[PDB]
Amino acid sequence: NMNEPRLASTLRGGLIIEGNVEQRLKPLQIDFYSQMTVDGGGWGTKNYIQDDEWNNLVWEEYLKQIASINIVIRSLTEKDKDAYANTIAFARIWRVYVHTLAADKFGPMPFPAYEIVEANPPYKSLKDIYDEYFRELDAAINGFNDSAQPIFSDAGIDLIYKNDVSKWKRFANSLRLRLAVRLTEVDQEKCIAEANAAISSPAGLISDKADNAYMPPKADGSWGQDYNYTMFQITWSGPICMSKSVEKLVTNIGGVAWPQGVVNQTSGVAVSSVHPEKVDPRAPKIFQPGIENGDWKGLVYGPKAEEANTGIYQSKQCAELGFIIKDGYPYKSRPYDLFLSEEVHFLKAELYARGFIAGDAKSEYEAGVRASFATWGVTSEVDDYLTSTEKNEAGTSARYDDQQGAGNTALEKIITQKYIAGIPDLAQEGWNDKRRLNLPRLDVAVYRDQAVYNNNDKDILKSANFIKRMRYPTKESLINATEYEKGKSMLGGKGDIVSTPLWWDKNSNYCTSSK
Repeated sequence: NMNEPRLASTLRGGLIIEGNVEQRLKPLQIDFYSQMTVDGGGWGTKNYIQDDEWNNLVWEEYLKQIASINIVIRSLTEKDKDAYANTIAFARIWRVYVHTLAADKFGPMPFPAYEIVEANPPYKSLKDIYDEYFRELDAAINGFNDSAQPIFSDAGIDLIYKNDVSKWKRFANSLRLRLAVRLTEVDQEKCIAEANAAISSPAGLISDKADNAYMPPKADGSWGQDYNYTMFQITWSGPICMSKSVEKLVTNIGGVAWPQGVVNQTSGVAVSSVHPEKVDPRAPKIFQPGIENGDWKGLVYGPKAEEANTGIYQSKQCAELGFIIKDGYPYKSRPYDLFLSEEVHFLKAELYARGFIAGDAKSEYEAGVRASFATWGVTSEVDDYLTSTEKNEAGTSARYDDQQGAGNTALEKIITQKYIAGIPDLAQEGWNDKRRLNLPRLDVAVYRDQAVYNNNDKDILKSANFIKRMRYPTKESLINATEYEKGKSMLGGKGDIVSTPLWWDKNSNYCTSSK
């Protein structure tokens, strides 16, 4: 009967924004892997060394949230499937979304079914997991009915769309397009067929800022219930830095000169002479100068833990998060970005540029960049940015027609702009595209787990130099051995380690940067 309070807790719960398990999967893992942000601390995950205690908490939390959504779906379908059709349809969408965050990290894993109560849910291949995604998303879009009860009894309960069914259909369809482009390397036939179904759907996609999916934090004074980057960097005085790789991507590109009055809003220290002459207008709005000396430079990624906060690795002397400060105070109430209209444009832009589907790649590329400059309040700069031939330190320019030079291909432009538009909340999609296309260009970590990596191999064009997955919790090999070995067999290769490429990962390299 009381299924609403259970399904309402899976909204923030499934996304994991409680500042505890969140810290151990977002800033201290997938942020390091995508290099979207770099906490200055001496964490071993920066060197791709797994913390099994963290991975177990992350693994248990996602499956706990999926099981909770399954309790609501199973009880409502049995009680009244026709009357609670809009609640069941939404629950099937959120069940898909939450599981993607788990499956894109660990790979083949359990996907507990809602139809029956599984005593020990079996490990499923990423093929079966992804085939279930599209199947569930398609049925859930057709599941909604205006005659049925609203998603929740109160509109305020739905933190994302406030009971707006049409916006949930757009998000579900945008997720179908996102998971379809994930299969460009492993299965072009399914990638194109699922993307065509997503683009042709009458439900539509996230086509404008009004359709964007956000998750607002509580911001009610409760511990770890804010936009938690504010607690890690400001409250705990731990700089979360811009990476050297991102500095190379945002420098010079767009031709727009460095803006005036750039200061660290925590210490009040103005930007030093250490900053580029020209920079992407979004960069100084995402990252503020170093809290100690005002240097605006990227933190070199992945040195040995004992070298953290020493020499060039001083996080207080590198550019840190700046958008987490609003009106002179910590932006604690900032909603988490789930799916923005920018990504939908770059998803279609990639499919059109690669000749997978017929369409105007340039128009989708520019519409994506313009929506991102609107998101970061720099629309007055987007016209000069898009017409500039100035190349970043990867060799990529913003002008779509200027496809000459190393690192300046059409696909490299799309992924560079898709990556910047996703900083930092879309780190999982940043890590997904880095595994799928080896894009954008990122620096190879100074030190990586020597039991897994050859430190002499720092070729940026080798996708195997970048982490492929997070290891399973080691407790799975002890109390769930039969199913753990099945998951290990599905992974193949060297087994349950960080360097094993996932099903959709063919170690494809589309980076053409010379340096």
